[PDB]
Amino acid sequence: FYINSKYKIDLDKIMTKMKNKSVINIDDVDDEELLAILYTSKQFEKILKNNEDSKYLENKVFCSVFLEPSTRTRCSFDAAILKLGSKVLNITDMNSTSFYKGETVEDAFKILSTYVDGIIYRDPSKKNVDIAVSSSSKPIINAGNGTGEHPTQSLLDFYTIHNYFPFILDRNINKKLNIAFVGDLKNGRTVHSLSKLLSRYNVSFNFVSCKSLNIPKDIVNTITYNLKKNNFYSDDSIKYFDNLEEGLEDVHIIYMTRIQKERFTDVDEYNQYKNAFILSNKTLENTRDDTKILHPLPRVNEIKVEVDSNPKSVYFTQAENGLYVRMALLYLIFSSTSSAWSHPQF
Amino acid sequence: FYINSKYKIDLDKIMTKMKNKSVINIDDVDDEELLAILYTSKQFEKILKNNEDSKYLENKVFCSVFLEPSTRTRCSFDAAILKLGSKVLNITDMNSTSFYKGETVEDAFKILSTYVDGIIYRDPSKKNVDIAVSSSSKPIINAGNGTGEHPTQSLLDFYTIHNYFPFILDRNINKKLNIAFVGDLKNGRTVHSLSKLLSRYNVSFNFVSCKSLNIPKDIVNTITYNLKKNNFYSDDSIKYFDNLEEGLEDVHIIYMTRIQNAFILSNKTLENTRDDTKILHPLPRVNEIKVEVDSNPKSVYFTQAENGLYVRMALLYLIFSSTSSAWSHPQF
Amino acid sequence: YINSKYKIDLDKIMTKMKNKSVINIDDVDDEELLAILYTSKQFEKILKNNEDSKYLENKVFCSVFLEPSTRTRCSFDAAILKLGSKVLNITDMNSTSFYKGETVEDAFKILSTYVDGIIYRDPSKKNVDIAVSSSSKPIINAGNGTGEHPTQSLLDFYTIHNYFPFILDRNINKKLNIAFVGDLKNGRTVHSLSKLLSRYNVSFNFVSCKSLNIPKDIVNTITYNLKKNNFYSDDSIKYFDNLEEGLEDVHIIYMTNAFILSNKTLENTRDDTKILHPLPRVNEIKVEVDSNPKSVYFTQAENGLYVRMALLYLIFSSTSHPQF
Ligand SMILES: NOCc1ccccc1
Ligand SMILES: NOCc1ccccc1
Ligand code: NA
Repeated sequence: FYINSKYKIDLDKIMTKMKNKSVINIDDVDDEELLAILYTSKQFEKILKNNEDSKYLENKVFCSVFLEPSTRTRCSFDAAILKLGSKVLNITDMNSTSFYKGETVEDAFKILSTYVDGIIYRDPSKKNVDIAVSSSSKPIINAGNGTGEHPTQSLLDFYTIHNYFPFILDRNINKKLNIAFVGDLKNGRTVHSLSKLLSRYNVSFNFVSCKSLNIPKDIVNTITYNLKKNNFYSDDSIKYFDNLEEGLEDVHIIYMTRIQKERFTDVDEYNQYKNAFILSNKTLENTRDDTKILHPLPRVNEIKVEVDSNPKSVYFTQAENGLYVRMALLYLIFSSTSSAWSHPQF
Repeated sequence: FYINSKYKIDLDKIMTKMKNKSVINIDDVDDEELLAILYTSKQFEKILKNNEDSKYLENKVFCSVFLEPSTRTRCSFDAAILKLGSKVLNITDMNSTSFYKGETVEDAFKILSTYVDGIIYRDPSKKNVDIAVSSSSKPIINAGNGTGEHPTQSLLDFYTIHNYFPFILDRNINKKLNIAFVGDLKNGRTVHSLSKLLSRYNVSFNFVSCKSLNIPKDIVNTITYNLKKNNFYSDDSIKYFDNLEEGLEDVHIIYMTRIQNAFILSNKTLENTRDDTKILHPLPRVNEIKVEVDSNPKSVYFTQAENGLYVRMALLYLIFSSTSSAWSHPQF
Repeated sequence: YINSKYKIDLDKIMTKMKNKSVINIDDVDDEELLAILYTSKQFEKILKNNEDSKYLENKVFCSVFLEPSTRTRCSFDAAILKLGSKVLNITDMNSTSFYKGETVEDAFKILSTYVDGIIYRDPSKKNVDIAVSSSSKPIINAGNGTGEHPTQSLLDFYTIHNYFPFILDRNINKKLNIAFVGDLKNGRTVHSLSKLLSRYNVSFNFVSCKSLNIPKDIVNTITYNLKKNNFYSDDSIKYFDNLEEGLEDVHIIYMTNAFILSNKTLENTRDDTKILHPLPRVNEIKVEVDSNPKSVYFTQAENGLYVRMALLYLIFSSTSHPQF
């Protein structure tokens, strides 16, 4: 098993290590584990695109508990479980208070973990996902919470980037990836998580935003500390812009965020913050030829429909890659054992 | 090898043609495809009634999107997928506005169609099912929308009729089927769709309604056009009544509708019907059919609803199968 | 097929339970109870040893839950899926929004044509029985307003039998004493389990504040069942208003302020006593008790998986049985 032909993956070793691991935070995934996730994700991508048998994890029964609507993420996880050949029981159309009708989170997860092999949990509360992990006799995969931990989104973001720029994994002082993060960097927690993961590599960051909505100082400190630890930190590691023409120059990746109207004082202030960072074929003319455009979605008015036709757009491939990354992570964690012959390989 | 009474079906040829077909409208189903659906539905009926293995389509993962409550239709489709041996993820509980949350229907179906083999979609909006079809990389089956397109309801209605009156398939000038449609023919879109399908055959229509709720003119025009194509149109092809006594006389089929006093069916109103007449109702019923009729052997509305399982299994099998053998098809 | 000493003709008992609806614990007789306990135990050992649990694939069920009861519904879903079968779910509705004008008889006549069996939870008394009349397929009652909840009684009994397997012997010398604590008027889980336990050599302490005592007709049923097997005495049924007296010399404490259980209130219980609670709990049992080896309420909830798998297996199987 090789990825990029450079890095050998002992999937047998790495699975023994990941068996029954809970994944709450992207920091719960180390270098070896990231390689295993990326290799295994790529096998599921090729197997599914070639219409082959995807049933690499068959006899498992999961519970998916989504205590806020997040239909795209929930469907992606359901699809991953079912495509692997396993089964799932769903709790949706509930919130925290109506699901825990008086009962403690500890009691609920202690009991529910006796019924199933694994739990997928989405809850806007941060307190609750951690209480669930303490109480559960079974592995939990966080599908998103209030603190902005959403490891599967970070992992699929990274998988998408590595497919176009596989050199991010090399940690080569000569092969540096430049990414612009555009829009609401205060509230776009998907930026916070992916920045933490990218800062483990030779990466330079453009933060493109307007005053009130800049990247928070704690994320810059984390980026800085991770770049210093691998000797990739310089005066040029982190640049700040308030406009696209400067921000989008000489970047391999443009990652747009959701700009929600609820985040401004009125609709005036919101329509002037869209319009400024709205992406068009015009704003993309003086980007690199190899630039790829990501967006965690849903896209509303941040990227004009005309860009969908532009070969630099990959936000829909990004969403799709979520299926392959969620299948990979479930396979590595919930497999009973491994043997050589049993792993996915196309 | 594949015969429907005495018409031979090249299920292999017909499936090559239906593979990854979307089915939005009963007009998306042609003669050969209708035969394949009827043959295949009948196999699933016999297989399930004899408790044999029904798993003719394993390895598929579907998404079912119901953006209005239609629990009977949703459960029917779920049951069909699961009985075929495939798996499904469900989006229910919701309406158009709460599901799209101001994301476009095109983006939502572009993404969702990357996750699954096929989508079952019910939405009161007519715009939405068509946008979904243009955006989806995967086949869509319309389970009902606002324009009254509901192809699986037409198909199961037709399957039910063909089981009692298999001569409707012959297009023989001497073997004419007479159907009375009773109740709200203006708003009963199930009548509109089935009329379109029935008018492809040697069929005569009684439209039994009050003035305000008659069959609409464009449906009469479509019936007339379809009857003329096969030279089955006459001055006697389409009669209009406002009362059951006259309406229900010499009709092989009585198809009742929800009338949301005059058009209530009872064992009394059934005395001057043919011996062989069968009674359909798309369901749910309120007062249109008195509970006493359930005991009358002419009632088949519950067998009708049951046949929905076998027709939805057939249609999923014919569209989503990725076999390459005649030997692999259902053949009990 | 033995439970250490009773031989089970699982073949004969399944021929009898095939396509049986289970509404009320009285729908389960002695032989059927043995089959459910034997089969439950096989699924317990199979799952704890991570072996293949797929003893019933090829079935498709419908689960209809017309009140929120996420614990019970998930337990049933888990049981169906672990067995290898499939389920279609109708939830997050109530009786009025699900029927929307349509009769219960029409809805179950139709829905029973789609599936091999139905799991039905409805706070209505009348509806589960109408569903049973109308359905062409077996119904398992997952709980209704009349307080019928057979699977809870069965898993309660399974839990007790695991610690005190002598309840099955009907030996005049091997008597089980159970204290029922809290709201015995409204705690219908007490009503059902009392009816089942009274079929055996069992003595009952009813621990309650006056306003919430065990109802007279349940004491009459207990008395009738004890008399039929010649286990009735002046000591068969005691009443207390306090834990000190109630919890003395009882093998089982079943919970549902004076009646808050703590490590303190458990000091002068027998060494072998086990503590049940159908759950969810609020204050009735302090978190400190969870550490006390007498607590089994979480093992109890767990056993619901194995009992619901057993019951579905014995009813829906078309017979190779689970063993070891
Ligand atoms: N209103 O829903 C009634 C129903 C649901 C499912 C199947 C049959 C009937
Ligand atoms: N309050 O939710 C408690 C619960 C426990 C186990 C399974 C589902 C729900
Ligand atoms: Na499901």
